[PDB]
Amino acid sequence: MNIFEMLRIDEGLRLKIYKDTEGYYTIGIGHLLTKSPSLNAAKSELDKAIGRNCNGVITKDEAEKLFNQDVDAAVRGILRNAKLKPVYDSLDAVRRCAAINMVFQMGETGVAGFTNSLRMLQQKRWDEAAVNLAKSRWYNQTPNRAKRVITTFRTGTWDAYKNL
Repeated sequence: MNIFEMLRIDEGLRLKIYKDTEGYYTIGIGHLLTKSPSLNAAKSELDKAIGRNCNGVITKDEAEKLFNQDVDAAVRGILRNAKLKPVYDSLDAVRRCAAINMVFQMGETGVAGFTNSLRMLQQKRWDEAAVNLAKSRWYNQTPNRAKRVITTFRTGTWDAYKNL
């Protein structure tokens, strides 16, 4: 398992514009297009992202390119963030993937707000971190995914993903 396989499981793959769990226009492997209710706005963002007139549909290669860019952006967001970088640097490789997963889903600023969880992770208090992480809108709104990510933080193993 690696971060690409992990997020591919969590986000799926759809080649036509769809709505994510929050009702936002998205495409590919969880590539958010816009939070605007306008499908036309989403199609414009798509065309800009891909560099051609897509009419709301992309190829698998294009989806994978956006995914590469998005994972890269998540990692860079972590490294540039004064709250996230020290925690990330303190983690082992598997737990780093859990961090990237969270940043991919909710953004750098969102994750940086998990102050108490971040401290517990930095302190390697895994069970306590897991308990704290679950006290969140994140967990309540996407519990199956949050549970997988949290199990990854708790154990430092891929146990929550391996069968998927």
